[PDB]
Amino acid sequence: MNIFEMLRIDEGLRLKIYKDTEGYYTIGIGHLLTKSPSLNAAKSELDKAIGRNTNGVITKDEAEKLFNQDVDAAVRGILRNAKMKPVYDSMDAVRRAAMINMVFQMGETGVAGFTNSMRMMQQKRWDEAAVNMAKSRWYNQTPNRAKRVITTFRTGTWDAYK
Ligand SMILES: [Cl-]
Ligand SMILES: [Cl-]
Repeated sequence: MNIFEMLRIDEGLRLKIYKDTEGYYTIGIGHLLTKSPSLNAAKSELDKAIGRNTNGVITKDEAEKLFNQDVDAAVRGILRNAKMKPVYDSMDAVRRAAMINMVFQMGETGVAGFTNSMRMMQQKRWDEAAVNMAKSRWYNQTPNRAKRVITTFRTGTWDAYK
């Protein structure tokens, strides 16, 4: 188990434009194309990303290429963030994967309202942070996923994924 398998379980794999759980256009392994209601807009973003006239459809290889880039950008976003970097550095590898999953799903922006949980996490108060994290829109909207991620932080093991 690793970050790639972990997120691939959480996001699934789709080769045609689809609406995520927030109603946004997405494709591949959770790659958000656009927050706009416009599908054409979404199709243009897709072509731009892939480098061709996709017609709203990509192959498995293109999906995987997007996913590599996105996981790479999530990490780097953490590291560049002044408030995140230190939490991230204080953690073991498993818990770091949990942090990358959340950044992947919600952006540096969404993860940033998790300040309190993060400070507990820094202090290694796992059970408490798990509880606080559950008090969120995030847990409310995608509970099964949220649960998997929270156990992961809580335990520091891959159990919720095995
Ligand atoms: Cl892109
Ligand atoms: Cl869910």
